[PDB]
Amino acid sequence: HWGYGKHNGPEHWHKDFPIAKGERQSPVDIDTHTAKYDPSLKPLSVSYDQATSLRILNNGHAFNVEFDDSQDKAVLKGGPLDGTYRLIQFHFHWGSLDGQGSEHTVDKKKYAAELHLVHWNTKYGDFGKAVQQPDGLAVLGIFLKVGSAKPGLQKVVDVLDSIKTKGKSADFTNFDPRGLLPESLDYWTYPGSLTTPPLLECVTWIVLKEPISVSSEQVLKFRKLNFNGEGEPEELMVDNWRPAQPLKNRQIKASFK
Ligand SMILES: COC(=O)/C=C/C(=O)N[C@@H](Cc1ccc(O)c(Cl)c1)C(=O)O
Ligand SMILES: [Zn+2]
Repeated sequence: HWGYGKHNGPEHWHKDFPIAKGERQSPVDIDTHTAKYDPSLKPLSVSYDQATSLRILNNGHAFNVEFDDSQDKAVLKGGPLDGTYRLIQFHFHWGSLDGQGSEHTVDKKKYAAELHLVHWNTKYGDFGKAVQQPDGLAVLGIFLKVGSAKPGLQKVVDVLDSIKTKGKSADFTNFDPRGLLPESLDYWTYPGSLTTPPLLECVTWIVLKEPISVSSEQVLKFRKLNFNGEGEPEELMVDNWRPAQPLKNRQIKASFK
């Protein structure tokens, strides 16, 4: 199936998923000097105090930390959003080297990694229904640069040994995603898509201006994971990012000057 190798990577996705070449695909390059400051953009509301993490899973493309989304416990509101969006899962994209790994780019700059906190619009009842709507998902994207260690990330790093191969999962309760946020909630926003197949065009992207710093030792542990399942030949899980797609008929708004 689809992946990030020479023969099944993003260049090939359009064959099974023709929407790959569609009107609002993600990620994109964020040209900071073309983004329009929009003073009518309300502040982002991130309410994660009652967040309930359940499990961590290696799905063969990345690892997902999954949350109980059966109630309004961890939600995104405000900013460009109408209504309430519940946190369902977060995961990362990263590189084989510190100089690549992010999906979005800022003035063509690639970051070492990118975090995606995925939320769905409660008005649609469940994640599966939400992805069929143009405003079904809100994804908060955070860049990672390599520098000082992120303490709130270490609990994630430590459990990776236990989910090394595709299909492995582990218990992962009492994790607080607030430890993954930068100081500022200043952001860019644009209409886009899932960055993995089926690449559905259902996402309001909210990309934070300020990256978080993680240590080289922390990202190094991401790179020890495997794309392959247990017993299969070993392919390191690295460079699991889709490159920037054409902006086309879209505008990027900024919450700040
Ligand atoms: C930007 O974030 C994303 O691209 C998030 C992608 C994502 O959450 N994908 C799912 C799989 C999935 C399951 C049911 C469905 O109807 C579809 Cl369309 C996908 C996953 O990784 O578990
Ligand atoms: Zn992602």
